[PDB]
Amino acid sequence: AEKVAVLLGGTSAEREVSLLSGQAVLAGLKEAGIDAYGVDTKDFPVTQLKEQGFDKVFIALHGRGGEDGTLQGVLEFLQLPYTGSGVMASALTMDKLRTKLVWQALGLPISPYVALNRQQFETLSPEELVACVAKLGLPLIVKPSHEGSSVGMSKVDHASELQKALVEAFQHDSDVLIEKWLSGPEFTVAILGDEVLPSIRIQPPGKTQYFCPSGLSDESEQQLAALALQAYHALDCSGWGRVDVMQDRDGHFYLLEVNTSPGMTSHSLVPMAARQYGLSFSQLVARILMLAD
Amino acid sequence: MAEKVAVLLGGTSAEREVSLLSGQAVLAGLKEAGIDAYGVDTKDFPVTQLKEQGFDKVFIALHGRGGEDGTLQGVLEFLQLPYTGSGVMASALTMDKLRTKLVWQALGLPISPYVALNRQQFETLSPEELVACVAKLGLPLIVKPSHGMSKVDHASELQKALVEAFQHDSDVLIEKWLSGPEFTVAILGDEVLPSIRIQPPTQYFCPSGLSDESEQQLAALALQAYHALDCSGWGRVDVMQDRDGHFYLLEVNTSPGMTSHSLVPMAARQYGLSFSQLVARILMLAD
Repeated sequence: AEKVAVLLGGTSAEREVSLLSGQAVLAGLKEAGIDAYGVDTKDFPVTQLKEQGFDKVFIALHGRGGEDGTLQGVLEFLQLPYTGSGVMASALTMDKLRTKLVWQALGLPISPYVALNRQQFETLSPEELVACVAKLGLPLIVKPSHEGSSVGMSKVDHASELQKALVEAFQHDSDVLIEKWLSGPEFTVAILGDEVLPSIRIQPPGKTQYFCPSGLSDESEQQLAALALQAYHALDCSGWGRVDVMQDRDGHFYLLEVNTSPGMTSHSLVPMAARQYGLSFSQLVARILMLAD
Repeated sequence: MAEKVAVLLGGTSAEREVSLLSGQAVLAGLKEAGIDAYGVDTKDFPVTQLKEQGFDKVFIALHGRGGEDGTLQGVLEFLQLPYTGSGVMASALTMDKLRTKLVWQALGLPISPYVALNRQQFETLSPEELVACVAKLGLPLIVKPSHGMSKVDHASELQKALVEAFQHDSDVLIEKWLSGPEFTVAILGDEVLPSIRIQPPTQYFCPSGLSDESEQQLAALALQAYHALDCSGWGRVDVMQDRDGHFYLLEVNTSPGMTSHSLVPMAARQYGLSFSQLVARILMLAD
């Protein structure tokens, strides 16, 4: 039967979650009856998947080298069917700035923010950097533009803490965003093929608290689902994904980011939504593979 | 024994022939410049063995599918060979016309009016609804997939142009037909090169023969357009003009031709740089 590669681990900051993601995906597929093998891409070169007898690919990597389009470009070249979003969408989902620009042009909601690159940083004075963000109010969140990890993110409460916050950020990326702070809570929406799965609310503790159903009204889930699907189609995603949305103090949803190769432990957001939906892990996992483009 | 450089050329795309020419030119220009370069014809040599075969650096001189769309860039990133031109995102994004236009619109950049259609809209919206929501553009229209082009002259002709575009992509563009002339603008490192005027009866005037205020705007504009998409290394920006002298962005080519009669070499010469000096700058920018 079809020889399936589960790519796991890799070499990014999320190598550990990835090994776990992959071992799990592998179990699920087996249970579904699929003839799957796990490949640690820090030790086996993805280049050789073809050479090695694999017919299909299940991508379970995270961050640099798995959800950024480069692995995808490799696979398109070997002409191996694989799961998740293609080259353009993957790489796009990693560029938080370009993601906002596409969404804002479609009229989709995003929270106010300015963007700076390294060169304007080292050019503009502290004071001018402040004057430049004055209109976002305070507090702010400083996020480097490509990261997608947690590294580089500061909250900024007072305008004197801004320079420190930016220095910190730019040790990770040429681009950075200064975003207005929102109250939350946060909502995540798993998309599977073209089905939308029940939303999940997540929030700080009094570990991180997250729970399903979200508690949103039926009218609100429909609005949110709709928004999530526009957000995801706006980036040319497909296969499956997770759209993360931030709510504000007035109730309004803002878009955050689309994760195109989501965590898949059993602690993970996508499997939760999938359970609520009436899908076993194995079943969730098999469907993702059934969509391999 | 210095760096062993690969000029990737040929390939199997529609632009194979122009690519053989670009490669030959680049090769000779890098010989002139001292660089120890070799042609690799991607039709015959899998890109994945470039490192196995001992090259240290890559000059991408492929065109179209498999050269300017990101897939190749991802292969090179994984081999961690440095290479010329734009990275995975910019290469891919610039092949998507919709998404390119959208990024420019968010930024305030002028693009040609159009309306976009997605598979979802196409299934749920009735034939007359669809003509309703494009009326604003007038006739004739250009219908094309975001990534199967039809010129539409009539309202009833629209539906079949959609059936047709929707076989090739999930996003379809409908564009108002604009007058021209059109212009192209080479960017290298961060340097804008003279603009070239293009013009059908086909001719290439460089200087473009535009005033200085215009050329400054043009250049100011192309550079913004190019930075918007996270382009790097070098590239070309296309720009159409309307009846009254407005510019509207069209697209960016991330792997332009480098034959002897190609448009980059041409703006380069007017900028005062020989073909060989030119390929050398491109080479030394290889991230």
